[PDB]
Amino acid sequence: ALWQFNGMIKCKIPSSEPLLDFNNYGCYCGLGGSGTPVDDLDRCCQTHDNCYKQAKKLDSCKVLVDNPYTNNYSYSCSNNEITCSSENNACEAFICNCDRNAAICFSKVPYNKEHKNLDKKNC
Amino acid sequence: ALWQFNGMIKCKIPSSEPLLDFNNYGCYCGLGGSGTPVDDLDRCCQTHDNCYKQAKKLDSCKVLVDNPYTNNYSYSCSNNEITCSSENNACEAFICNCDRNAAICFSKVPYNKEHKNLDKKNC
Ligand SMILES: [Ca+2]
Ligand SMILES: [Ca+2]
Repeated sequence: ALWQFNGMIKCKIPSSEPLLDFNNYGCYCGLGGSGTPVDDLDRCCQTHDNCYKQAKKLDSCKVLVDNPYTNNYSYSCSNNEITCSSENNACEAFICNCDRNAAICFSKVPYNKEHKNLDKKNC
Repeated sequence: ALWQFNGMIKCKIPSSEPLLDFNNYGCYCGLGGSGTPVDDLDRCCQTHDNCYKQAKKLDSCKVLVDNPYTNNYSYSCSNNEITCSSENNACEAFICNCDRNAAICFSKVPYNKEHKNLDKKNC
């Protein structure tokens, strides 16, 4: 779910509030996403969107009435490392992995303030 | 909470259902507990009971209306290792630690079937 992803990002980037800093950035970071990523952070978001689209195709994911942003899973942050738990059932484990890769992606690319609240007509 | 503790035990002892195997064992494993522990597993339970009693004394724990068995926290099981998450606020982190020490204790001591559903008059 959205609250775990928020925690995963804070695990890698302790100085940020992800829901404020990364929401509505470029063409992909945020609800939906279309067009060409405007930069590397936006591209992290695009990969994350694709990952969630893949999860939806899974037989296991389609058995639970739960949106990826509400489907809770278990993970831990220890010494700024993210660990998805083995207690996670197949769907939740796929989602946890998507979220983990994105948090790490986010922390490795440049943040361009010019792309915050990007005019969706650039997409 | 009780469901995380159940998962922590299964993390260290994958062959068991903790709620069935360890509930009502000796004088301490289970709701309450008095008397002298009948063995080492029962003593793990006693330490766990004391840990939960300590948690209750904490200023931070006393601010939340939540029983230790309902107060959810975050942890992960990876390659049979338990890791309490840094996302845990003070109370939850104390409780997570109590639970982790007990799961590990459980997995290191003998299990005596004679003490299952011990007649509470031995306590
Ligand atoms: Ca998106
Ligand atoms: Ca007890």
